[PDB]
Amino acid sequence: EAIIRIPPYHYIHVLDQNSNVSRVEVGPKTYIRQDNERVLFAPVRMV
Amino acid sequence: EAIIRIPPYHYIHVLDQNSNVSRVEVGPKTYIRQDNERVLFAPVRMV
Repeated sequence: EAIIRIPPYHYIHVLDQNSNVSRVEVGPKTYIRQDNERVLFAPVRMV
Repeated sequence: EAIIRIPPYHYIHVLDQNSNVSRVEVGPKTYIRQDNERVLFAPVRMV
């Protein structure tokens, strides 16, 4: 799904394959993905 | 295909459905599409 969808103190790495500048998107928000913010992993808690 | 693929004096309209700012991409180039530059029509010549 083009919509990435984050719990509150969660964050995911977006693979900007225009630059592969993988950057943490500190949540939470309804971040929207073009294929320039490609998500890598899951909403796993990361205690 | 995520790769749009243009002949020389050709151009296509990219539907940025983050904004639907449909803009002509005057060719030619190996333009790459996230779903923020959605192609609309074909490489038809447009004399």
